[PDB]
Amino acid sequence: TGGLPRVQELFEARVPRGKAPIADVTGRVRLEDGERFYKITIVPDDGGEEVVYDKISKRQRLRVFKHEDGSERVLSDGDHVEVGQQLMEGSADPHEVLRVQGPREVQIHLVREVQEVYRAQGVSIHDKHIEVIVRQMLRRVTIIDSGSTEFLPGSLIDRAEFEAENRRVVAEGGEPAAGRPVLMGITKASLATDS
Repeated sequence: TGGLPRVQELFEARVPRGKAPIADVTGRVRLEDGERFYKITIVPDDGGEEVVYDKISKRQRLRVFKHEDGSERVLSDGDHVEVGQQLMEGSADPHEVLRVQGPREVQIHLVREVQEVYRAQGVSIHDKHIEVIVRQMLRRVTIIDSGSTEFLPGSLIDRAEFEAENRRVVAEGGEPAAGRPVLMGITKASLATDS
């Protein structure tokens, strides 16, 4: 997509249409071409299990990336890629780059992708205006296990309250609760305020 639908799908943090898979583990790519489905097992460079993306239809071209050769290289069996790299052409999924590459790469991705749409048609907005809105999209934590912290495992709570409770409980009884960062839209974040 492009234009206003692209801006909407970027700000509401939903799964894109033309989703492009990203590399899970840094390694050596083993591109086993199929009939109508590219199959690549990307051999790990440490010894881990083969992460395989399957059922990848032939609806789009491959990714033109740059390697040690210093030239625009198409994805062929023999190349080598690092963590967090699109394999085929399209747009990646923010919820996956989040976990793969930490919280900073998500904000980089979002600001860059929002600015490309506005810069294509020649509109100048400072980056400090999109950072204010991206800052509010990453403010909550999802509990995995609560232990004895008075939390329901699976809810969405603020980072400040989460760390305050985790510091209070360990200082007296002793139990750290679990939580991983999450990304929300602008409609689910507004309906979950404290008023």
